[PDB]
Amino acid sequence: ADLEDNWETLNDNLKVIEKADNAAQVKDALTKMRAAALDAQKATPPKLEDKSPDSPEMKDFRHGFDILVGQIDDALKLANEGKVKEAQAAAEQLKTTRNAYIQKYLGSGSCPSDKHLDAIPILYYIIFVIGFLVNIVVVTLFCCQKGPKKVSSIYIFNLAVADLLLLATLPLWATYYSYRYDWLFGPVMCKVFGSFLTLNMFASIFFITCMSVDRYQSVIYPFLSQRRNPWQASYIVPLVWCMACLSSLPTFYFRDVRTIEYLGVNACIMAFPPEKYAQWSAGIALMKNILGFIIPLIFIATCYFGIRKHLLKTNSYGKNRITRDQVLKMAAAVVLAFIICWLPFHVLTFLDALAWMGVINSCEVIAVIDLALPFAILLGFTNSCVNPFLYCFVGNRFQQKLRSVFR
Ligand SMILES: COc1ccc2c(c1OCc1ccccc1)C[C@@H](C(=O)O)N(C(=O)C(c1ccccc1)c1ccccc1)C2
Ligand SMILES: CCCCCCCC/C=C\CCCCCCCC(=O)OC[C@H](O)CO
Ligand SMILES: CCCCCCCC/C=C\CCCCCCCC(=O)OC[C@H](O)CO
Ligand SMILES: CCCCCCCC/C=C\CCCCCCCC(=O)O
Repeated sequence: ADLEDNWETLNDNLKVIEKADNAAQVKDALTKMRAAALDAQKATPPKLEDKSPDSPEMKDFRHGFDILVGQIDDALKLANEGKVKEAQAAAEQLKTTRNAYIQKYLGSGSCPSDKHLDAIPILYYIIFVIGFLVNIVVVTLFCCQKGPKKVSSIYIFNLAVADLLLLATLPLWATYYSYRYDWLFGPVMCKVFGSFLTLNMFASIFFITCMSVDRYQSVIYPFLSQRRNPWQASYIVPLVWCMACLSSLPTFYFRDVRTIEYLGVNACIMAFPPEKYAQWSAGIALMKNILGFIIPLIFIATCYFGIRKHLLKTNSYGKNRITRDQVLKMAAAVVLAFIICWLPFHVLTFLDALAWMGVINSCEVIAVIDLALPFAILLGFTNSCVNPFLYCFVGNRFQQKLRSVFR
């Protein structure tokens, strides 16, 4: 007897019609749908409870269900005439109006691309070249290297390739933003380069974790080169890319171009099943926090504080303090650079999830989330500019200062 419940009754009876053999089954399902549509018509949308009954938005709201009942009656006519297949075809027209509802009222849409800043496209390209240069230096340095590479370098290389490949998609999103969320590259490049981003970004976050584990292993076990298993890197590297691949599978199944009518543009969005669009957006958002921040941060944090106590356990010399503090400074940078770059995006992601769940119905809050999302998304890309400084460039100084305190 609620708007959310009235739409579940409708989309559930839509399925009954699609799998039916006689017109009596269709007639029965359509009868329930007509009652739900009329009842839903008497349900103010929760996100705009403030708006008065006669506001033009509540006029278009109740009107959407008049179009719906009109289609439900046209199908009932065919079903009463024993035209089961004709009625089923008419029910396809209902999914078209149901799609119009979830865009207009369900989610962020009820509160436009006309919040466009010229800065974002400028900033996105700035990070692109800056990141592509520092990361093309990381890989090229390996050519000029003069020493024995530890398994750590394997993670440095894979971290840079992922950073380069995800940074390589920044021009797509800068142009996508400059054209007010109107995808021009085609429907295949939205599903492809949309998942390709999520793929390399999970890989980037998963390899950052491998680095924090390896460095924690380096402090607790000084003889780690011999202590290692030669095959471990041969197993860990494939495993990371596969975990990143599995983590981005939802993007590949759903990421596709869909036409936003009221905006008149072709957007590259997550095309969830409309009958469960809110539940997926909330669920997928929460898996972004867990797999992409919570679980990762549990490793970096544990590895850091595990390094911190070990260094505090060895000695207390006044000079060795300098060598041990520089290691703590370098271990404290990866953990801080990760939360500074990623905590903004994931907080907004969690809040957006609380919106799809119905907790945050404030439009002023949802507007702030939408206005701050492109900047938070940029800090995520920025950690790809900070990774070269955190590992590669300070990689020679890390190994040396452990061999000093382990003399
Ligand atoms: C056609 O668009 C887009 C398709 C797919 C994606 C995005 C996108 O939006 C991009 C966009 C930017 C600017 C303007 C318009 C769009 C952005 C982002 C997201 O969930 O929302 N995303 C990501 O994998 C995340 C992410 C989060 C957790 C763990 C791994 C990856 C991401 C966040 C921040 C920085 C990089 C990656 C895929
Ligand atoms: C933008 C800045 C806002 C800051 C918000 C950060 C959000 C992440 C929260 C915690 C991650 C770190 C976990 C901290 C847990 C402390 C563990 C600890 O203190 O361990 C002591 C050690 O064991 C001695 O014996
Ligand atoms: C290896 C371990 C990996 C762990 C894997 C992480 C996956 C995410 C886990 C839990 C989130 C569950 C979210 C599902 C619930 C979605 C919200 C919902 O259904 O409710 C919507 C709302 O009620 C309508 O108004
Ligand atoms: C970045 C900050 C992250 C905050 C931690 C939140 C972690 C959430 C983890 C699992 C979500 C649990 C289930 C989600 C709510 C149940 C669905 C519902 O209530 O309808």
